[PDB]
Amino acid sequence: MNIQALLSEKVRQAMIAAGAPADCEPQVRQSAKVQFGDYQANGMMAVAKKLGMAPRQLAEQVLTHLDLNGIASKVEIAGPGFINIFLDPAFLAEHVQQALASDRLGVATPEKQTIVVDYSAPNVAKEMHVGHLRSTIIGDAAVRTLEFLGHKVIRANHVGDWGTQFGMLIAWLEKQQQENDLEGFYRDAKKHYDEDEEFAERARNYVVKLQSGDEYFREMWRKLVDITMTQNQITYDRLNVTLTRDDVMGESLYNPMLPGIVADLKAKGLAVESEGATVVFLDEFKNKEGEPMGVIILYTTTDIACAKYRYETLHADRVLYYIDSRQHQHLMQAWAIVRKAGYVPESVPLEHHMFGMMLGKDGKPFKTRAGGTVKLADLLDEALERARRLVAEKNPDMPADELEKLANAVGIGAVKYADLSKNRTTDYIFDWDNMLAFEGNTAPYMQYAYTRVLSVFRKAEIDEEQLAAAPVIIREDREAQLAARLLQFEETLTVVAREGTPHVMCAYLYDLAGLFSGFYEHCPILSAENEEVRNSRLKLAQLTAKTLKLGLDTLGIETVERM
RNA sequence: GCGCUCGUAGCUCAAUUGGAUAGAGCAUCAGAAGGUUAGGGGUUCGAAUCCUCUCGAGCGCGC
Repeated sequence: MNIQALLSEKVRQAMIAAGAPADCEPQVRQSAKVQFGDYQANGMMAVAKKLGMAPRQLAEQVLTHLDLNGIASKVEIAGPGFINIFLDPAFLAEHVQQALASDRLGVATPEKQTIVVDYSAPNVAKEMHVGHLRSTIIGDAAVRTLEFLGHKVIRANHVGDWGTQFGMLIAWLEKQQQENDLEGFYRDAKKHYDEDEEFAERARNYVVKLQSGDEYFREMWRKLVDITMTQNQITYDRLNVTLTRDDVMGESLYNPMLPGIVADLKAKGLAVESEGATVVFLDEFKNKEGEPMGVIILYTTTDIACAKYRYETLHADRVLYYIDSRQHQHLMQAWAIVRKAGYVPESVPLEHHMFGMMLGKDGKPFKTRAGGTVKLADLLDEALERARRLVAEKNPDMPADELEKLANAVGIGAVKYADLSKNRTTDYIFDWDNMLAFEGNTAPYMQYAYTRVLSVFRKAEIDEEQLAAAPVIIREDREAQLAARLLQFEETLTVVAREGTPHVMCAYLYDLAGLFSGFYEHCPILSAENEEVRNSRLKLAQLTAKTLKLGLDTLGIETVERM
């Protein structure tokens, strides 16, 4: 149920009937304060200028043809001409009911698109670092959200499985095999190819045979790759990320394309051998002219083939990119090249969602106390430990068999539900005291809140198959608030899918919880004057439980049934 | 030197993308307090949001 889009039309299909142009835009948002009802129409003022009249007069000129009967119970004008809509109880207590009768809670299925999500993107022959945790989590949240809506999501893991370093890598592997897993690999082999070593010409030659390709050096490649991706699939499985091995499309598939991509870029008149390198000129920035590359004898030419392959072979209607902030240039530049070359059209967006670096409670890069890179596994280990200590001092002397299970949900959930709360792209603070707490917008609070709600719909007799025969009658203004927000689940979902931002979902869920936690300490679902309301508020509570569950599911957050 | 992303309560984060009196959680003496949205100017009915400067933070291409 997308009430916004509903009122969006009935106001648009109005307005016109009060003198308005075709390209018309009502601005139907959710009211800030509760003074302004459940929804606002802001589109007046802006329109009330292109015709040069008066906003507070164009206002009720629309209400004359605006018939929100059976929908709203109170429509009034306020301020410089806002149209405030106070939803009618009987309208809410009809879609609150419709959501219950559906396994998708009334959420409608959009036009079945085909989207490609680019997330995680770890490196080869290196233990996965914590600087990739953000990309992996948010990307998976996007995928889950899109998948629930019904689209066809192609998970894309752009693994750095190619580069110069493989000469330094494979040679070490070839040598490290003469003694007998990856922990001091990339680190030790680096100590050779600089100071000090003699047969690095062995390594610098070992790479030039990989581009040519013969199974021997091809095995030493895949062998080195498959081990890294096996270590990482473990990390994913621990992290509850939906990624898989057959979701890997790294810097290998987008490599034999490099010739006939700049050649075709030259065979279309767009490249000049400036400075000594193939370059392609664009025009939308500074006081002279900037310039990307392609060759010289790069991290911009690969993405072009990438963004092309998504469209031409994978039939991507849309393609999301969850990548570090320090890559916005290299993408936008290399994407503007695809916009003025016609590889991928216009109906196919190339979205880029960004984020900064991991920092601690001190503005410095997130590192260990030794002063170095933090392994993601080592982070998850402490997450589970700190969670155990958390659950212990509140629920001690309890079956260990169901503590690790609960500590898993709390700890691993907190690690995820911490990027799913921030939307910035200018670095971020990692603080255990913020994420692992029963207070605030934290996963444990949501997880506890969900158990709380669920308990109410448990201690009562009223079985499952006759409860939904007694209807919902909303008579009080806290039930109306709750029921409204409950129905705004589709809106939030559509915003997440559109903007690629899961923080909205979490903000909603946090906001959704607070309503219940206020609807509870005032409106006794427990026991009231009659059965008519007892069952009604149960269903009203029953919905949020299903809603909180489904919401947390789209984020990839475990939900324990009991705390 | 050019260029990217930014600057919001003491801290960690919001603000439905230009809407009404900028909101939550810790912290500080259930409600309370906490703000010239780094700062000036400008654009219009209306700005944390957009345009131009200054300062400042982080990172990419530069000789």
